[PDB]
Amino acid sequence: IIFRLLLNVLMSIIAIISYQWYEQLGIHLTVAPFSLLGIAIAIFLGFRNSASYSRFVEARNLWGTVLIAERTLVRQLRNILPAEHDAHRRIVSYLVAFSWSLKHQLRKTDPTADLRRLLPEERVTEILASSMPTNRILLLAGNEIGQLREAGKLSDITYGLMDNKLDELAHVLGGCERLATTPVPFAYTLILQRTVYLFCTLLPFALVGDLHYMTPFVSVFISYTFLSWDSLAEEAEDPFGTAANDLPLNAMCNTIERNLLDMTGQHPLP
Amino acid sequence: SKIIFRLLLNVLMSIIAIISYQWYEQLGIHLTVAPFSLLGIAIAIFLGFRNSASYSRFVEARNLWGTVLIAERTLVRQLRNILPAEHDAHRRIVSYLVAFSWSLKHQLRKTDPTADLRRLLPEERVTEILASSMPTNRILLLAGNEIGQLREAGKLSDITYGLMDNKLDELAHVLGGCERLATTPVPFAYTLILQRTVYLFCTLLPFALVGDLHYMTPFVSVFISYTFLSWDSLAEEAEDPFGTAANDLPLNAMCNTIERNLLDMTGQ
Amino acid sequence: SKIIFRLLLNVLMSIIAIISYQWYEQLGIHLTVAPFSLLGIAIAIFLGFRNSASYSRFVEARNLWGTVLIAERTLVRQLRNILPAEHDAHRRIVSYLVAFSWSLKHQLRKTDPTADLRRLLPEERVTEILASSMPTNRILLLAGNEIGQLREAGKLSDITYGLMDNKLDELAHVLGGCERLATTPVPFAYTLILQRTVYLFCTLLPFALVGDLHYMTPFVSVFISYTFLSWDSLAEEAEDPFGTAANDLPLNAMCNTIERNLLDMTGQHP
Amino acid sequence: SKIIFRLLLNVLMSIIAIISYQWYEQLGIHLTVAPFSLLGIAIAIFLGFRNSASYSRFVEARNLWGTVLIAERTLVRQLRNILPAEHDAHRRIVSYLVAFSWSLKHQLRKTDPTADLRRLLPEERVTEILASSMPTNRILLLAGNEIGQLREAGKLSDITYGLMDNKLDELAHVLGGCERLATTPVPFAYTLILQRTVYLFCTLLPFALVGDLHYMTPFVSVFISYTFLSWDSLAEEAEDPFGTAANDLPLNAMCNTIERNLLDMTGQ
Amino acid sequence: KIIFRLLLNVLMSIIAIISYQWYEQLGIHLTVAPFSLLGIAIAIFLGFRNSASYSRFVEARNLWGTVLIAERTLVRQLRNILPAEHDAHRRIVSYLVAFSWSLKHQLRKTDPTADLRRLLPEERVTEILASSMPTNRILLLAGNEIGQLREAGKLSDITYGLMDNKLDELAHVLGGCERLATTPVPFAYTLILQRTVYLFCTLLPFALVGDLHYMTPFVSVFISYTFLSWDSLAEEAEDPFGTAANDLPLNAMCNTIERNLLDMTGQHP
Ligand SMILES: [Cl-]
Ligand SMILES: [Cl-]
Ligand SMILES: [Cl-]
Ligand SMILES: [Cl-]
Ligand SMILES: [Cl-]
Ligand SMILES: [Cl-]
Ligand SMILES: [Zn+2]
Ligand SMILES: [Zn+2]
Ligand SMILES: [Zn+2]
Ligand SMILES: [Zn+2]
Ligand SMILES: [Zn+2]
Ligand SMILES: [Zn+2]
Ligand SMILES: [Zn+2]
Ligand SMILES: [Zn+2]
Ligand SMILES: [Zn+2]
Ligand SMILES: [Zn+2]
Ligand SMILES: [Zn+2]
Ligand SMILES: [Zn+2]
Ligand SMILES: [Zn+2]
Ligand SMILES: [Zn+2]
Ligand SMILES: [Zn+2]
Ligand SMILES: [Zn+2]
Repeated sequence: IIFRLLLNVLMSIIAIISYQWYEQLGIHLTVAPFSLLGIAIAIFLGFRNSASYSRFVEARNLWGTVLIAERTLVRQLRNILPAEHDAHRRIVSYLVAFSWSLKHQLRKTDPTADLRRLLPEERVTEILASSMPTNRILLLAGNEIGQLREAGKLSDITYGLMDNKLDELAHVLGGCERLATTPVPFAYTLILQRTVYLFCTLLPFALVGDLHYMTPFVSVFISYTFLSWDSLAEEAEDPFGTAANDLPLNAMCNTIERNLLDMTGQHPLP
Repeated sequence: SKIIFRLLLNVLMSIIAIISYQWYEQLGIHLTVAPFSLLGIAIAIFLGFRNSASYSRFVEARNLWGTVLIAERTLVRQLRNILPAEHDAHRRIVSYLVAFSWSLKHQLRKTDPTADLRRLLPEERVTEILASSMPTNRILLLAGNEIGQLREAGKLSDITYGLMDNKLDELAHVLGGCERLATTPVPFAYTLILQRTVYLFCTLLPFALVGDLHYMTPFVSVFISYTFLSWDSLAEEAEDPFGTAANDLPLNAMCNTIERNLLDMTGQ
Repeated sequence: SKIIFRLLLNVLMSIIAIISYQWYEQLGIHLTVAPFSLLGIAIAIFLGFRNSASYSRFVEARNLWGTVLIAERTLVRQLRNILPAEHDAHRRIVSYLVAFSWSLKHQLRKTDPTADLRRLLPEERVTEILASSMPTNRILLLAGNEIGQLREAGKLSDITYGLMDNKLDELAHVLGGCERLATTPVPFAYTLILQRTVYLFCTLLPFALVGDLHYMTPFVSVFISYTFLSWDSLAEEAEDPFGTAANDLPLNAMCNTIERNLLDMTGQHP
Repeated sequence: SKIIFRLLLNVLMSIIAIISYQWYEQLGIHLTVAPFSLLGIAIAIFLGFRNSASYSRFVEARNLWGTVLIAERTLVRQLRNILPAEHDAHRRIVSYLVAFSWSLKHQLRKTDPTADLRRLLPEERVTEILASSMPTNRILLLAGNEIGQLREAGKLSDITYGLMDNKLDELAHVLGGCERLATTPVPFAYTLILQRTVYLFCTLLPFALVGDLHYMTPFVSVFISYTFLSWDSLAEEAEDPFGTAANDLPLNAMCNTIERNLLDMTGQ
Repeated sequence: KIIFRLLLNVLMSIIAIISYQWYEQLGIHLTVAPFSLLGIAIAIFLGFRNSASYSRFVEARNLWGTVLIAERTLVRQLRNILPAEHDAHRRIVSYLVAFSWSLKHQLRKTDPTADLRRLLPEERVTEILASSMPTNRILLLAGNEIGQLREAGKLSDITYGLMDNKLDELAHVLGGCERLATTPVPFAYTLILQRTVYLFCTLLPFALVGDLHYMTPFVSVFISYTFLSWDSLAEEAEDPFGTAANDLPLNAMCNTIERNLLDMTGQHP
């Protein structure tokens, strides 16, 4: 980031001394039209940055749903079938594996470490077999439910109550998948990314005729404004991906595991 | 790149502007940058709001197609958990659900669904479906039959029937949504007026920029016009989300992803 | 397009501006561009927000009308799947559902339903409907008794009676949605302040632009007029979306579509 | 219209500016338009956003009332379809539903409900309802009694008791909605700060404009002041949409339509 | 708070008035035109960023709305479905009310053991406190009262679910506030805009001084107030659960919820 700040000082220091030689040549740059170009570029940046934040908000929200759906899915099992702790333990395995599996999915990293830690090596094979493991896990979770229904422990009515929670989970898998694959640029945020770049360097060549030796000091401030806002938006265009923060996605998979363990009394120590 | 016509009609409107600056004061015409800043800022505000509407629309498209994937996934899944016996009923419903996705992509693209419909369904059904003045919506009706019969046959209760019915509702809203998108363009008025005044402005600009820049006019009267046109194209770039080229939604891609996800779920 | 009345009343105002510029420094009226530059930008900002708030009402109007097709489509579908036999009820229900679309088009346009209502229904009904304070609400109450009877008859169970009820809810939300949009104008004075102010700014702008551009004034003032004036009517056409203008919602097309859809092959299904 | 009380202050501020312009160098006060351009623009951006946030509150108000009408009609229609016999329950319920609408109107407007409540309810109820510090919550609670009775009568199944329960939910959210809107004002800073800045900016402006415009200052300076002052009172009017102003919500109108609607549905 | 900032700006104006004498004899110009540009840009960005903070504050205030609505109707469902079972009434209302109070605490990073022991037996208070999310646990315990009523045939699976859903709704509120709290907006939306509005505000006098001479301090302090007000109006609404006076009144909100849930269950506050 700081690289484009200092190509500017160079461009200013150039524009100061090279301001001499088009004295005789008749090619001038006022500030009046660059101020127009700038006020424009800043409107578009403000609108664009706005869409990026909205993209980030949807990711935060989607993940919060994982926590809620999983918490209330486990709560329904305890409230409805308070005895079936072998089932409780199994379903809580699948939910926790889904969180971890999804975080690994959006990050394009390996899930095998977290999966074997959580599920039997038949299942870990069936899940790593599938092209859609996160979906696969939800399918397996759904079996432990539908089985308690064959077994008669769940009625169609109380089966339905829990199924709606696997729905909430399924909309999240799709929800994040769509956020991740979709480039909100369509590589067209590479247009704005560069138009800001051009304007930001042509700026001293228009500012120098007003500010003399001040040109670098003011031409970098305007640049650090315009470049921050752009890169701060390009960041939130990809909120799971490589250009993102992992502390929340990891603290989130950790909280849900902690919450699900505490909810089935595997914590505290006996 | 119908854009790169007025990008270089500009350089030619910058040179008509340079060599005919001389005559200006004698004709009594002056072009100052001050009102073109006013105009351009008012255009740029309007362009900004208008792009926003267009992006919201593209998003809404990407979203609806996203829901086909969710609703059909969970619908297969519900069928597995609730009737794990009935793989006859599984492969039937899965083929309608796959057919729906493909029949919708065609309809939105105005292409012929008969190929895929026959790959996926018995000729009886392909006939039934294509008879309809609304075949995608019909495919849904046929999928709901397999569900309904299963209920008639006692295998689904009213409750579990309801659980799967709501998945056909989600799909039924995806159809209405795409139909509405493919037929309600952002009023031709919004797109015609803006596209007009952005053009008129971008070509009167070098006449007003010349007093301040002398020969520097093209290298800047273009850089300004690219910014105001790139932004008006990018809005027309996303007003056809169901097209078959460039930035338009990869409906063919998505349709496969659906078919693969859905066979993966049923061991095929 | 009474816009072109004033697009030219402005040319006659640019003209008054030019044949009074050479009594200027005599009458002592210094008049510059930079405060009208402020006035323009302030108006554009408020025109930008106002026009966006209009498109939203239009968008919402369009969406509600979409919901009619969806709710009515799957309402038919549920009858064809749950009571596939009862085609005498199928037709009774479809008849009402299409009365709804036409009736609501009339309600929102303030035209006489009686034509359409008779084309579609028995006359004992056409009277009872036209008898009612809210007719569209009454059509909806008749569609309910159709469902309600089938439930009493025992053909529909409580569950599957409920499944269809929700769809009449979906439609009662579309009713109130369009009343709210129609009977609620954009709060008053929003139009008077924002429409008074843009005319006035359009006809004073040449008086202060003439000093800078000289003759170019009618060209540049009419340009700025077409920009600020088309945008103010564009926002006004959208305020009323159930209107009869060409930019309004095509409600007769939409009701036809609904009708062709619910009678795909004369209400006949696979 | 204390805007016109404010607008004339500006025109006397303008004559003041004109007469006291000459002694400017004699005092050393240079005032250009350019920094007021920056400032005034910034005010417009903030006003734009601020005003926008208000129209939201107003719209949300409107929609909550919109749902009262929807929720109460379908609650009535569900009774006329599930229990077309039991008219004793229809009267008791429609009376309770229409009481709710009126109890809420009076609640939001801070007015005595006892007129409309007595007019629609028995006296053992009206005393116990006004007894409550939450009378509209109480009406809803009594409205659920009738439903729950019918279910314990066996005239409603749990399933059809369910279907109607969900409209009481719908109405219970409308309560909370309006209650939240009325108590929660937009942070008492958005309307306070911006009214200061607009007011003060309007006053100083002719002192920056007069150097340029001279005797013209009153005209240009009172125009610019009108634009800003008007766009600022719009957002003030919407701050409380449940008031009595001509530009607030017609709640008396709204509540009669609800009472005619539910009465025409019951043949009364 | 920002009243020192205004003052420091005056000093910077006064510094700039005295220091204008050495200007071109030190090699500098400063036009107003470039700062109108940068200044407008900052206003646009502040305009959007402010808009995002109002949204968080609206949603915080909104989620707390749903706490009341959900609990009021979970109570109404009990009364109307099981009017007899008034022991279930009191016990459920005690967890629902304790849920509110613990959520207030959770958000505020303060200790609920007081409010908890007021409301619930100690077997519960210890059980609740052992949890890494006591509000979750409280929901679990209010879930059993509903659940055991279903095992005793007093609630069918249908009417159980009716009330279960309100429990689900509350769980959404909980996850929602937890999400509004643990996620601040990208912290860059502060260091960027706070630096930039500050830096712009203390150099504006240096550039206005040519145009306005002595007039520089007033105009410069007006423009600085307008930018600095609109800046911090977004900082307040960034922790809407905090204890600042503009933050949400969670204690009043929490009482209205108790008052509401008692007024429904015969007992009088
Ligand atoms: Cl366990
Ligand atoms: Cl357990
Ligand atoms: Cl199969
Ligand atoms: Cl009656
Ligand atoms: Cl609720
Ligand atoms: Cl009746
Ligand atoms: Zn949920
Ligand atoms: Zn357990
Ligand atoms: Zn733990
Ligand atoms: Zn779903
Ligand atoms: Zn199978
Ligand atoms: Zn295309
Ligand atoms: Zn639907
Ligand atoms: Zn039929
Ligand atoms: Zn409803
Ligand atoms: Zn001239
Ligand atoms: Zn002339
Ligand atoms: Zn009746
Ligand atoms: Zn009687
Ligand atoms: Zn009284
Ligand atoms: Zn609720
Ligand atoms: Zn009780």
